[PDB]
Amino acid sequence: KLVPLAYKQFSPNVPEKTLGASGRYEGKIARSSERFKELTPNYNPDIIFKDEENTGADRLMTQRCKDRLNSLAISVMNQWPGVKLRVTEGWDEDGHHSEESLHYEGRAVDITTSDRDRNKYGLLARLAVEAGFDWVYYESKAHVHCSVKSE
Ligand SMILES: [Zn+2]
Repeated sequence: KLVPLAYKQFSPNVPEKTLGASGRYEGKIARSSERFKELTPNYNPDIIFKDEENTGADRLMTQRCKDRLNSLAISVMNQWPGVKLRVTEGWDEDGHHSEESLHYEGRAVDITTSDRDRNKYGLLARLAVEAGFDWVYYESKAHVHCSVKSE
């Protein structure tokens, strides 16, 4: 039933920031922006946040992103007992991506399984699609990129 995504594959099969997918970039959200109130914390106890920058900024995302992320968290545990959803990257303030990255406004996450078993990433990407993320992309061997439309 669930066919894993192939490496470098994305779904839907169109560029990310286009209509049928995640839609267009709506501008960066810096801490000091009024847009900041669009972000909302995700405190899901069953999602691992890498939190590499130590700020917990990884947890701040749109309500839409949060909701897709949470459901994925539940199907991940369903697909593999012992394994959870993991986020390596979410809201980015340091421009570590392209121009107009959805990461810049809390509409994108980079995910893995909690066990970091790259063997799982293809199937994970698929679950993310099932979870209703609006664009899912097996970006690299080490993580999967998921994004959503704006509200
Ligand atoms: Zn990403």
